[PDB]
Amino acid sequence: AITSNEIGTHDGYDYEFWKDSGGSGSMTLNSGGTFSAQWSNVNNILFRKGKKFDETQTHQQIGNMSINYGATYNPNGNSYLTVYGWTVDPLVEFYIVDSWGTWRPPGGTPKGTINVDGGTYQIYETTRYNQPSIKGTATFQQYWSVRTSKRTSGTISVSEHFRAWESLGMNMGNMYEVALTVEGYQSSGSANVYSNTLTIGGQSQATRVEAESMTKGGPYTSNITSPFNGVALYANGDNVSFNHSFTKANSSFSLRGASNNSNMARVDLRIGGQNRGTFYFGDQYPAVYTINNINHGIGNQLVELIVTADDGTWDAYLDYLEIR
Amino acid sequence: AITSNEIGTHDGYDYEFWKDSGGSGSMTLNSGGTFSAQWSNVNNILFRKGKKFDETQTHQQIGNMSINYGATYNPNGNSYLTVYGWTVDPLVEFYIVDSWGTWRPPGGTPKGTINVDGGTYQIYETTRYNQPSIKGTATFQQYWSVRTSKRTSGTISVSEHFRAWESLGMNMGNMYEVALTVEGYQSSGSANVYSNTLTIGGQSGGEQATRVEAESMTKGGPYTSNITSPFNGVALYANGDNVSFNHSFTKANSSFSLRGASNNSNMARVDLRIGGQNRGTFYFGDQYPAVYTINNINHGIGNQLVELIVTADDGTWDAYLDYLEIR
Ligand SMILES: [Ca+2]
Ligand SMILES: [Ca+2]
Ligand SMILES: [Ca+2]
Ligand SMILES: [Ca+2]
Repeated sequence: AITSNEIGTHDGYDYEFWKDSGGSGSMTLNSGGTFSAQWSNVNNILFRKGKKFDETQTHQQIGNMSINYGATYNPNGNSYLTVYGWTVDPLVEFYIVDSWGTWRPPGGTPKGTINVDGGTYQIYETTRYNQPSIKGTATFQQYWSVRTSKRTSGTISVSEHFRAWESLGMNMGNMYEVALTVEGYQSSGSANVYSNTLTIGGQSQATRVEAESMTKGGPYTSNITSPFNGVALYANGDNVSFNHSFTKANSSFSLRGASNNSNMARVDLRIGGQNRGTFYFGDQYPAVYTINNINHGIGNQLVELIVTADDGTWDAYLDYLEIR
Repeated sequence: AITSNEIGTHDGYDYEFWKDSGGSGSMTLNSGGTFSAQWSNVNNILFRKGKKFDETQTHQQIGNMSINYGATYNPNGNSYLTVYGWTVDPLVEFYIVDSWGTWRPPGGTPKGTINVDGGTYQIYETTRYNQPSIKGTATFQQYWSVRTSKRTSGTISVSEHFRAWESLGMNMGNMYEVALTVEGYQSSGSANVYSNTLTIGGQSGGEQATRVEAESMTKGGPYTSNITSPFNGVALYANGDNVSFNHSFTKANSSFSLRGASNNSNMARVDLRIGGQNRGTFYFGDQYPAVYTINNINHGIGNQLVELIVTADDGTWDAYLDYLEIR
């Protein structure tokens, strides 16, 4: 078990144990986003699993965020069960609190409400003066959404809170972290986060682009009508390409194609000149090969479908490419 | 559900659905390494969640590998519940089979055995001729460990199988993939992989923590100096103040546990550098000795410069360092 301040990556999730002096804590990391925690007589303790970012992109540039979770939550004293994180430039510590122990945070006057995820959240902005932060001892704003009533499972549509805060004038910087978190303050407690799944890029409109409508390049690329209307790529350098306006940062690419024969045909996906994966057509029979989870960023960028491993034993036939 | 060939990364795990023509299949991706799968009347189908690699490193270079899993496994015909993957240069498709449907793979004559994970496995080397691979239609070797009887949960110490294979002259190339897999052949079936955790860099055979005292390190910058309170160690006072030492990394991944403190109630930050690159920041929130750990740092095997350096000083705190421990 973890009993001192630590950061790392555990089954794909960025985890952190943080406390100040006084009392004790214990964190056990389990699979996926899951973990349990226990604390006594602390000053301040945070246990969390989520994702850290490199401080270079807004939540809009990263994509949609949503957390689905469930927890057994047994605080004895002041405590939060919350999504938590930070932004920089400006430096902001933020919370989407679904449950709490003896006190409902954060005090003061609400700036707004949001009804989302079957619940209602009051929205607040506070100030922390000379307190611990990712940038050392500092003075920074806190942004909050706090459920009107307690729950300990469900889905938190993080990006919706973020938009609500920004629409009330609570400006967000480049992202540093989002994570499901158990906080304790001058308390004791235990929690078992038995479910916690953070999804980036989830659905908030497919585009289909016929191969024959794209630009041809290389020595032989040519149109075909069998086994479908499309194009054939016969030799290394044969490719079809088009510019596309990516309005979100992540996509799946689904290419309908086939080999001309029983040998396996390979077609590389390039975005802005960079190899992002290979589509495999094992057969002469039209099939839809999907390369999912490509993080390419928002922008107008060149999509290429290109053959590079031809040796004269197969050709690739392409019907269409769909981007979702 | 996925019902056509697809590759992706789902909840941290590299997943793949692959089938050739005929019949049908369906895969549902759940959290962590988990997934369920169904198939009917296929020729060949594979469902898997694991890790893909960039083909530049051997399993030694990547680290120890181990998978903990459990599955509900209801094949109807030929089928494997197995660890699966590939190397390149040479091209090798490999399997560590724990259960199967009507036929226990892979035929032929064992080259050896290995007792591990409470089980016994026979080891085999076969050849596939003009078959589908990660490099197109090709001819290549397959390496196998096959359990002498069926099991659908537990731990598979992948790296021990790999060493067993190599000790028998079955040489492995750079890694492309390791993954828990459900394969069907000329069959139907279903399976629910309700647990599947792939661990890279876990402990293998009483490897020891190394502790290096800050005061024995090489000092750099304008003021670095030794201290005896609140412990024996060094103080770093201004930007560029650092302590450094070559360390001989014999595996590719480490945790770094620095025992330190601020001189006061302000937060002290000390940057970790390995081989001239920034690998993280240790935080000491107050004046009391604490152990801050940065875990899961992949530096690669080799003799590399470790530096502990102050870069964010503004005259409001100093960093006190007792020792650094690498594990
Ligand atoms: Ca060709
Ligand atoms: Ca077409
Ligand atoms: Ca200083
Ligand atoms: Ca010391």
